[PDB]
Amino acid sequence: SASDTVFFGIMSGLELGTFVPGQRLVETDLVAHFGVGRNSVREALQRLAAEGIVDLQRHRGAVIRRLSLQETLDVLDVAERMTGLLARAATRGSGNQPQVQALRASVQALVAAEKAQDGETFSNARRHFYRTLLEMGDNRELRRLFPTIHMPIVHAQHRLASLRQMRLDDYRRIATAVLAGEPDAAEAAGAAHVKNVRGAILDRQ
Repeated sequence: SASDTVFFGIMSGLELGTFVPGQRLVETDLVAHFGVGRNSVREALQRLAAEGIVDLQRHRGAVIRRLSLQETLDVLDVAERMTGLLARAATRGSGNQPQVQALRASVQALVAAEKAQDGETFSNARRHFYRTLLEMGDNRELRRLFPTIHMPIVHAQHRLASLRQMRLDDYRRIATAVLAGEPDAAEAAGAAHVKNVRGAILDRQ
């Protein structure tokens, strides 16, 4: 839908660095930028407010949220458990050859992007990795919570681009645990990643 292109565009842009925490969004700027109409912007903004990404303002506008430290830690608390469950559930597809091939391919692309120090392609291969994990588990409840898992504000505000070496290793451990098919070790590997992110953020303080 036209609404989706703004909804996912702002979330991907936050990760890519084209939108930032604290940014003021103007309805007409979003219409011109995404090439969609007012109703679709409004709807996308409503959905983004629903997900905790923006605060709606007067005159059809919005501000991308910045989180306090406590708010970040609270988000990571949920992301830890939900990423854990994403990996855990994906073990249901460990014998599905095409999905395994997709998962292995997504990992190769992460490794190549990390080496080339390319934030854009790394972010895109990251998204692909997560989506493959999602398709593998086929958990309808995770599908509906999926955006939380990505932590777009945390990514941006806490400069997760600078933690790419650690994150890649984490994603490799997730893949390896998922593909081995054992749910408990998969869950632990998914949760491990978020624990590392929390550790890095707290270490700066």
